[PDB]
Amino acid sequence: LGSPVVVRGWLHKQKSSGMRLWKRRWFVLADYCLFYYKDSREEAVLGSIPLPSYVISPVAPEDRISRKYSFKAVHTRTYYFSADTQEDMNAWVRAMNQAAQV
Repeated sequence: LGSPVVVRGWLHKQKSSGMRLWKRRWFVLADYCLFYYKDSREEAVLGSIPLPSYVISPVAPEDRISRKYSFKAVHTRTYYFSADTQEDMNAWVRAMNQAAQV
């Protein structure tokens, strides 16, 4: 992946389209970049989100998100994520913000 892994695990990512359905992907944060894969084998990169100029935080009421442990990355296009526990969400928010500072 070029760089040592800071953190990896499952997140649901919301689709940006009208229905705003969720899809579970396996994320890996390396250097300043978020990479995701179909599953935890990390075989083929499905996508990369470079994090510089994003700020990551828990969702607000006006985001209208009904999944628990949800957080968002907004530019200085917005991405909505949901973790499976409070702890994992807290760890992703800290890690994504660290990566977003170069």
